[PDB]
Amino acid sequence: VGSVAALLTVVFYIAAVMATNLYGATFPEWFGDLSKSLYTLFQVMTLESWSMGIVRPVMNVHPNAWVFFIPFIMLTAFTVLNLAIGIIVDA
Amino acid sequence: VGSVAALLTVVFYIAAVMATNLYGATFPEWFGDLSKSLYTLFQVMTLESWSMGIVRPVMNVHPNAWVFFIPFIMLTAFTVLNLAIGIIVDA
Amino acid sequence: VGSVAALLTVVFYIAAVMATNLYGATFPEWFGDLSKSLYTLFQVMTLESWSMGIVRPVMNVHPNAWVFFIPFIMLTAFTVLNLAIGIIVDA
Amino acid sequence: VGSVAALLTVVFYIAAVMATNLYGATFPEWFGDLSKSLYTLFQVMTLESWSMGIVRPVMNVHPNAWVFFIPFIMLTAFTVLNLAIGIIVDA
Ligand code: NA
Repeated sequence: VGSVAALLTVVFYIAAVMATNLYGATFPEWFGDLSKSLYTLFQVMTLESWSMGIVRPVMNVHPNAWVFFIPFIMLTAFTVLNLAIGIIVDA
Repeated sequence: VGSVAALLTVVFYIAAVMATNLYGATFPEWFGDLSKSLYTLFQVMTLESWSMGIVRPVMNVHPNAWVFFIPFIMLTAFTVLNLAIGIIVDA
Repeated sequence: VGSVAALLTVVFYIAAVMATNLYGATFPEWFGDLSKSLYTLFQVMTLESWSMGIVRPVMNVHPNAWVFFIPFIMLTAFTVLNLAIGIIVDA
Repeated sequence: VGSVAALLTVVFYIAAVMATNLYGATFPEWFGDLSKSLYTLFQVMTLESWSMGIVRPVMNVHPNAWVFFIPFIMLTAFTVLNLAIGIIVDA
């Protein structure tokens, strides 16, 4: 259960470093510092305005931005679901 | 578990072909190419701006668009939930 | 499992009759016919733009609209969660 | 199961008192009265427009508002998930 929570933190930092690099210069309010990034990725992770509010405007500059965001969503939603059941089994 | 993941991909391509056909000419940024469709159907699948963002503007041209989108949502949300538990049982 | 699915349909029709009555005259695009209602309640049920997009504008006319929507959300989210596990137990 | 539901109500009132205090004077429509707060915290709890709708505009005045909202989200989403499974185990 704790191994999954650690794995998520590692994945979350790698993607926030990557996003900062790719979309920072073009989208500064969303991916400027690594701090702005980790916040935006959590927002995308909870699904809140992920497409109409972040991905669609980003794709208007980077047409393949979906190759980054869609897998990140599928991964973090699977990891969170796997982490959720870990607590369920332990009880 | 893998049989459900394959079934979802087949259903996702059939609906992405159908939407392209029905709402393509009228809503090109959302359903123009099959690719544009697959992206918008995933957005609808995650529930992100499905109604206010997509369905409501579409229904202003196609008043029965809800006959397509509502079942797609109920189906994909059931399939994902069934796929989620498949991994849980196997653990 | 089927008893819960029937219970939800009964609850969904009662609330769509009630909403049509309360907020129809003031909010016609959202609660005009019972048809417009059943669509909006499903949108609220999936959580899509429930507060900023429906409840907050409604409360600007009906300050207690939250007494209707919040319980409907808590009820339908519990019923769907109970219906979800029903399929899980049967497998 | 009932102990978790009581714990959530206590946590929801403490955060609703805190938010009222911190973001009340600056954001009155969202955190003016404790009542206005309890409604906005539930909206954030369901994830509806949490970031683009509330947190991002709040952070434009209080740059560290994320220290309050992100943990509240992680806590209430864990508590609700734990409360959900409590009913599942008892069945
Ligand atoms: Na959502």
